[PDB]
Amino acid sequence: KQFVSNVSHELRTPLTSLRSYIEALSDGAWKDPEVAPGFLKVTQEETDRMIRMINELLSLSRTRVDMELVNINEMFNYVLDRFDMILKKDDNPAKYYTIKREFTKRDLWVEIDTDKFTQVLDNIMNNAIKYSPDGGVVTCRLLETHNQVIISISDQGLGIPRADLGHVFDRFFRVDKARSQGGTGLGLAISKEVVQMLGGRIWVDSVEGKGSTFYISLPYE
Amino acid sequence: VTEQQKIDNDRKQFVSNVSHELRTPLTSLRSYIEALSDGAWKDPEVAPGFLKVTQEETDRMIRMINELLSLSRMDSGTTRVDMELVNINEMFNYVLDRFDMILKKDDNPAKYYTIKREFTKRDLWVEIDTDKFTQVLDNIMNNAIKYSPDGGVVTCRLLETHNQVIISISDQGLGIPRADLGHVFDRFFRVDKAQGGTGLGLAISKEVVQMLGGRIWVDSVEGKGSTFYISLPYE
Ligand SMILES: Nc1ncnc2c1ncn2[C@@H]1O[C@H](COP(=O)(O)OP(=O)(O)CP(=O)(O)O)[C@@H](O)[C@H]1O
Ligand SMILES: Nc1ncnc2c1ncn2[C@@H]1O[C@H](COP(=O)(O)OP(=O)(O)CP(=O)(O)O)[C@@H](O)[C@H]1O
Repeated sequence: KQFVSNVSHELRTPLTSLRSYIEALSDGAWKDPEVAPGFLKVTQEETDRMIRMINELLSLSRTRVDMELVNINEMFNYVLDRFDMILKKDDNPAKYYTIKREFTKRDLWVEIDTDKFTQVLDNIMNNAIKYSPDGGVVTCRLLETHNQVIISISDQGLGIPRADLGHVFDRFFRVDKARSQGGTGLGLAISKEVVQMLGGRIWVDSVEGKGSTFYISLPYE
Repeated sequence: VTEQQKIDNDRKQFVSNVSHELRTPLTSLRSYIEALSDGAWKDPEVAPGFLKVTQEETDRMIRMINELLSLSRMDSGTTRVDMELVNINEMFNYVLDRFDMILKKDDNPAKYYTIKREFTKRDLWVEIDTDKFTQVLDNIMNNAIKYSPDGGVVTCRLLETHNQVIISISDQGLGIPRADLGHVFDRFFRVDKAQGGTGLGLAISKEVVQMLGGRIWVDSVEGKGSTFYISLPYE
């Protein structure tokens, strides 16, 4: 049943991603030859991914990671692409949310599990938007230093209490204050151990009035 | 130890069912997406039709995920319930008012239905969670409307006894087999239909009503109709 809670949570980003592209296609993009095949490709990939997700989360209930060498620039770019589409077909005024990308010009190659790591990126990107009720710009950086590849995601949202910067990675822990709104508290806990499974590190810095920055570090080579 | 056994076995089939039930819309989706990708997107007489179906399968899964989440919070005691003293007469009336309002707008209604109200005349004040309890009434009212003949009457009663507040909602449909009066509240139990409709509604409603300290059950005679009951402890 821990299966049920986890799969319910983790299916939310792909379903939202899937619906956004379907609505874009439905809104008229299906008539447009230079975008429709690309959009359809994303829906096909997200649908297949959700099926891969359902089966594996059920098997875990009975150290299963699929490591491949990946170009993080391209993947993170792909992940952000899905969120851009989400934001363009959302209920909010255009430019109410913005994803700013600041990637290094180098191509960074890292050993990760593509499906499991995507879940991590989805959770944090979801958080950055969801806890930015008054809108905001999300800043996503990608760089390598000291043999580590580092991803950072910054928001102009609500902050995180300094006392709770450690607790946000705990399972079912949610910040107990009021917003301008919250769910289970499973996102960052799940996200943390996937990063730890990949040999990485995750941490957060925040100012309670202006926003937060989450960090992921992965082994380079 | 058949106790812990039955607990562990109910859980295993539920989990299997959730795997199967989430897998099915996605597989349908995959087929439509491949048809579109294989070339149907270029075709104006099928592409819009296909896209709508994919949208519905997606929407249905979102309703499923949300319902699976309500059940998981309930299954863990994470659910936050707020018992407050409210006028049940007025609340039930508002629920019925909103359903009445829907039918009074002519989107060439699929099926015309009538709601007869038989409320007690004393005003009943009770501790409940209005938001969660309203959800239950909608679920039963939706069912009552969905499974009633064309021109049928839905009978909504509110009555009190020394120790119980009783709400009953009756439909004039084909009813429910005596063997399935308990089973209709089980998770994923739905009429044989092989889009929409999860079969989690009454399961959620049973656990919400039980959460509020109440009781829910159904009586039916095949061919004549069904009556659903909600009992809440009075004063
Ligand atoms: N950018 C941000 N700004 C402010 N608070 C944040 C934040 N990112 C996370 N948090 C807080 O830290 C906690 C992280 O827990 P987690 O994200 O697992 O809960 P959750 O899964 O219910 C969020 P969601 O419903 O969007 O998936 C949240 O309760 C949230 O309040
Ligand atoms: N008033 C009624 N009369 C006859 N059968 C009913 C009924 N209410 C429910 N049922 C049957 O019991 C099962 C459980 O109903 P429930 O309302 O939980 O399904 P659901 O969650 O998909 C909402 P809906 O069926 O209105 O879309 C359904 O499959 C339905 O066939």
